[PDB]
Amino acid sequence: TGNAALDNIFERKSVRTYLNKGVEKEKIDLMLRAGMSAPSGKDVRPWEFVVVSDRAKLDSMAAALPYAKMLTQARNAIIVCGDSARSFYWYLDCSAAAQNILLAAESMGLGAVWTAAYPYEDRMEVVRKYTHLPENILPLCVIPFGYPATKEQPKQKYDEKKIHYNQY
Amino acid sequence: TGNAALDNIFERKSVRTYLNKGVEKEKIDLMLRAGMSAPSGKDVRPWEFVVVSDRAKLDSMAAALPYAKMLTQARNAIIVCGDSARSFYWYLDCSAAAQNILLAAESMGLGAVWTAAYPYEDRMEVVRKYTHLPENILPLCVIPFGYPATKEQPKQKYDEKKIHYNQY
Ligand SMILES: Cc1cc2nc3c(=O)[nH]c(=O)nc-3n(C[C@H](O)[C@H](O)[C@H](O)COP(=O)(O)O)c2cc1C
Ligand SMILES: Cc1cc2nc3c(=O)[nH]c(=O)nc-3n(C[C@H](O)[C@H](O)[C@H](O)COP(=O)(O)O)c2cc1C
Ligand SMILES: [Cl-]
Ligand SMILES: [Cl-]
Repeated sequence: TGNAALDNIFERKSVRTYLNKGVEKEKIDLMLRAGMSAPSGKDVRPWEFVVVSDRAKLDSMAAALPYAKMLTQARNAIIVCGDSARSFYWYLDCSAAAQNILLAAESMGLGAVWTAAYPYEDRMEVVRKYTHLPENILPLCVIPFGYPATKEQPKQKYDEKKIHYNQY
Repeated sequence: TGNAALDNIFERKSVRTYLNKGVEKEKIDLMLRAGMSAPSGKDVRPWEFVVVSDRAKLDSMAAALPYAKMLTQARNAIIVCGDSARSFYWYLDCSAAAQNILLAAESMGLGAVWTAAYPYEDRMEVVRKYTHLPENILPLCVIPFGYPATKEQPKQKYDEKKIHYNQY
């Protein structure tokens, strides 16, 4: 009883190197629409997305973020943020939004990777500085994306030991 | 440039009423496999899933949880938990896992809803009591699921105001 949605979920992987080529505007638009389709605590919809295409900002962030060095080879990144003034579920909602973005990327032949901003205060401040985020808008993650430079197998993470019936 | 993965992301909605009929074992297995395919900070894979099919536990949880009353009409629920001893990203990883489970459910003609345990300490204690969770294993959410009782339109959440280019 498999299907294409499940295949995409199983196929998704973190891609950290990209070809030097742009990404179609229509694909970026669909990734954002995917992000906004996430579930949301009390249906607040606290997400805010910053689409970064400025070479200098991308490179400046790369230098300052410890595990987002691949920003220097990405043409674009989506910064998934939450309006913490509107919801204390923001980082949960925004994690579901981010996962939709990653799934969307995979489904359109792109590669992407979740790089943490939250929970690291210093990283969040980097992102705030370069994208001019109001104080209440907190960055969950920076998602570089592009066409993969080197296709890879997805990870096979199934682990029966992590399934518990009725009690632990 | 749409596709079936994006359609499923757009179609997913919270379903809170279910027909009185069981769910195929193969579907439940695929939902769990979907959950385990989530991305994970440092690839820790801190998720733990409790599949609850015991009528009494389901009903006892329903009584004690303020916004999971639909457990009394669900045959089963998946409790998404994180091993907080293994990862301080647990609630982010597990939110991505939960979103995969919801997407998987939708793709196989099922309905599901994320009901919060975390961040509410009292709810987390309810779940801990009934599923015997070790202290380090923290419950993110309780996901009742089933065949929908009343099909509904998905929510159309696209909001151009939540897209920012380069700076806020
Ligand atoms: C973090 C989180 C917590 C939620 N908590 C509950 C809950 O306790 N009970 C419930 O019925 N729905 C809960 N929901 C479901 C939301 O109400 C639902 O996602 C929102 O109304 C948007 O509707 P949709 O999922 O149909 O798109 C939760 C969703 C999220 C993301
Ligand atoms: C909460 C979270 C934070 C992450 N942080 C980073 C990061 O800062 N840099 C990075 O390259 N990858 C990061 N990752 C990606 C993970 O390393 C990746 O999901 C994991 O290795 C599993 O690989 P997969 O995504 O290919 O299945 C993060 C993932 C999650 C869920
Ligand atoms: Cl696997
Ligand atoms: Cl929409």
